[PDB]
Amino acid sequence: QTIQPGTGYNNGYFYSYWNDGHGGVTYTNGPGGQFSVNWSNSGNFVGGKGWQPGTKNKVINFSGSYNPNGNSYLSVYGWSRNPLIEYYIVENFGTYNPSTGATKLGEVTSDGSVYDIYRTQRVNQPSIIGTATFYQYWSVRRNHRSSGSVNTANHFNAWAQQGLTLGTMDYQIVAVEGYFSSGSASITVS
Repeated sequence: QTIQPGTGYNNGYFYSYWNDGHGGVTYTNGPGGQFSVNWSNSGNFVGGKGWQPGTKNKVINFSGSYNPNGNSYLSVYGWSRNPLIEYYIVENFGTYNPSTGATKLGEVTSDGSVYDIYRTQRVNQPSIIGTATFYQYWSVRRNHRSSGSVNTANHFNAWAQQGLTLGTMDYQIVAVEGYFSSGSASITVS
């Protein structure tokens, strides 16, 4: 069903929906691991389905339609504790590459494409544990797609070889993030 920002379990999958309060976004929990997002002249928002907690070797499958009309990303998104890390495995994006201004650490080949690895530090920003300072890890896919399989282990191993030491995995979802744009998406996670 269409819901206001929140988290929980729907049809077997953990979901998380958040928005800055700007308005213009509609999130709907669908059957199985499906969710739909329709936005128009939105603010910043993040919504998706997955697991709570996630694992370090989960192979995530996603399929559906992703039609951004501006700044938006489609990716495997999650958090880690001890160390506190916010991560993104970007599969597709709109008009803005989220790695812009980040520091490139290397590259990794996974699931039919090379990904560029980056890292950034967020100081005194909100997190799953409150206002904190943490690193943000990125894996940006060169060949964009809206359907496929993501072997998370390949990314975590690549990040580890670069100095990342993931600790306790918190939530892990396939999410659509929008940033003051418009668009629509219907993704099914499994």
